[PDB]
Amino acid sequence: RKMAFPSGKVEGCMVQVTCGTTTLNGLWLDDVVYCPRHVICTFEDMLNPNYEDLLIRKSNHNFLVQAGNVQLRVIGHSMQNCVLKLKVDTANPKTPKYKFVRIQPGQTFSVLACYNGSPSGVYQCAMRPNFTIKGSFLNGSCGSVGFNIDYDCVSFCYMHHMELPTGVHAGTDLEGNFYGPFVDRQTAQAAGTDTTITVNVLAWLYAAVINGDRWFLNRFTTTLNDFNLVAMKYNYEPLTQDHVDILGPLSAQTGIAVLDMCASLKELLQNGMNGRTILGSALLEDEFTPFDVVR
Amino acid sequence: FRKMAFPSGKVEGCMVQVTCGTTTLNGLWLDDVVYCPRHVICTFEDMLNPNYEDLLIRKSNHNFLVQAGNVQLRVIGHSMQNCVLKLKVDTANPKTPKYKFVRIQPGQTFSVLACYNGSPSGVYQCAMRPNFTIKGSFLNGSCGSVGFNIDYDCVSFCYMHHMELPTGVHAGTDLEGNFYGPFVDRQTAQAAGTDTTITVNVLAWLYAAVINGDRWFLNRFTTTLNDFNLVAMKYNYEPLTQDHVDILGPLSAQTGIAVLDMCASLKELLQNGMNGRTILGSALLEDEFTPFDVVR
Ligand SMILES: CC(C)(C)[C@H](NC(=O)C(F)(F)F)C(=O)N1C[C@H]2[C@@H]([C@H]1C(=O)N[C@H](C=N)C[C@@H]1CCNC1=O)C2(C)C
Ligand SMILES: CC(C)(C)[C@H](NC(=O)C(F)(F)F)C(=O)N1C[C@H]2[C@@H]([C@H]1C(=O)N[C@H](C=N)C[C@@H]1CCNC1=O)C2(C)C
Repeated sequence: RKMAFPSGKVEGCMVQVTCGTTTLNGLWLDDVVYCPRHVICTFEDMLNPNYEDLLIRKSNHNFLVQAGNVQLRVIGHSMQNCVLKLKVDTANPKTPKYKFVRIQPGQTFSVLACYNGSPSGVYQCAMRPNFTIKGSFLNGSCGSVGFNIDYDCVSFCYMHHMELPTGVHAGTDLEGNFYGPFVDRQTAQAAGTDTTITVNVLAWLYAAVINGDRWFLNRFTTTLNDFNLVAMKYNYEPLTQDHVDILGPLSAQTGIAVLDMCASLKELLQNGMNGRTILGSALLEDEFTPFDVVR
Repeated sequence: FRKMAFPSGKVEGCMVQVTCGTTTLNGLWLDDVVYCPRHVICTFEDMLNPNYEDLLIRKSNHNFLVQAGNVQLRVIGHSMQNCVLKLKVDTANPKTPKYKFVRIQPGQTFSVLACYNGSPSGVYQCAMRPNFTIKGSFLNGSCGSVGFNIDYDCVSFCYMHHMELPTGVHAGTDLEGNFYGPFVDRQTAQAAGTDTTITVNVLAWLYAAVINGDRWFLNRFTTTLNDFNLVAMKYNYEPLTQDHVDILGPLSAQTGIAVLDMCASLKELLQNGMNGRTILGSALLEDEFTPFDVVR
């Protein structure tokens, strides 16, 4: 199963931020609430917001921050890229051990979808090669965050800002820098063409070998370049030498050389599954990383 | 449309580690009682044919080591209720949520908090299969992991994990120790029955596809409960009941597609196949969303 991380450590950080008539979620860590800067927009500002002008007109008391039933007093504010940082007078007693990290396409994380500062659901995600997320976000979901948890340390990697016309989602890291070529502005924007994460499919095939299945193996091999020439005809990401190195330990563990597994994937794309499933799917799954597979 | 689990925090604060001799698993700590599978009192030899009454009479409180993180909880009483062991402990859990023990029906969904060594590892959303198994991911030491639903404030515990069947699917009990399915907590040959697809859930997920963008599968045709159920029997789909039709009413009202109309869509989807056409994204027809789930 594609598992999300247990969400408790993040649930204790979610709050509600309202400015004017706009309400969204904030992330309360220590004495700072992080939230998307378009909370300071009215709907007449969405098309062409001048955020520096909108923000200089705000005072601390314009920001209503609510953690459950308690209002938090905002005592300062600043803007870092596309996020607003609200200094509050109380440090969150539920702040976990945490860091901010920027992820790269192909990497996975869990999303805690929230509305009105209250958590609604959690699911596991991958950042697509085109820097979008295939999320489940509705109105009021901004400021929901993505995260990993390693040894009780929560690494925040994503904050939600918008939905693109194909139904996919775009946001920032926790320093307010967008993933991909998007802007927090309601103007015509489109996700680039989305490709399958090849190194993740290969890792997952290795996962199936470690488990019971071998039905999809074959006796062929391939050069790296012949693999890429074929796979790109199926909208698969090109496989780099870094990707090959990364699979090395799984190759070691199964005794199947990386380019032999590449030959298997080539044949799977050519043939489909013929009514079979790998692990539990009838799809070539690309939201498990090689790092995930060892764990 | 993602298959989302409930936020797990209220449950994470209840997970403890329970060790009896050389056997270690997970326990659920609520107020001053720890609940866990009774086979924790078994050696990896008792498991073959245990007499649980006998093994429990031979146990004392000092046979049970319970650990909530860094803290050892002192067991001051033990009893058994069906297939679960109840260890009364020194201390009430200060993190006990509002909670209820409930028994669910095949086809209903819940979230699982997978745990190892009393420590939560991950969370995911499940359905109780018609053959009463769970298609989970559970490894050695996962026993005592629980499944749950949350309504507002209240945690409804519905599943406790006990075993893995040879198909790689899973079987457990409700919180009162009653098994789901024709299984026993004994290491002997048992097998999952022939499974089926949860028809009312597929229909719900098609309504979600309509609510969302996808409408290609819609057609002018309709069917009967009787005609559909013989299509169902042929394809290992759970038979569709008049109660299923009724609870799909909200979605039939919301989208304008009557259930026997959507059944014609489902019937044709199960014969044309899907024509390399995708629905939400799935190649197959998803049956792990309830009508309730889709409404929410
Ligand atoms: C989809 C919409 C056409 C409305 C617009 N999209 C584009 O402008 C784009 F196409 F360019 F991306 C859009 O998302 N926004 C408009 C406006 C913000 C944002 C927004 O409303 N954010 C949400 C947070 N509570 C969550 C969204 C709502 C629906 N589902 C989500 O995830 C800003 C980009 C400042
Ligand atoms: C799979 C195994 C052959 C070991 C056996 N299965 C069957 O005996 C059956 F086929 F009959 F079901 C089985 O599960 N057990 C043997 C024995 C308990 C149990 C058990 O070890 N439970 C684990 C709890 N930590 C979780 C399991 C472990 C691996 N993955 C899981 O989920 C009892 C039924 C008393």
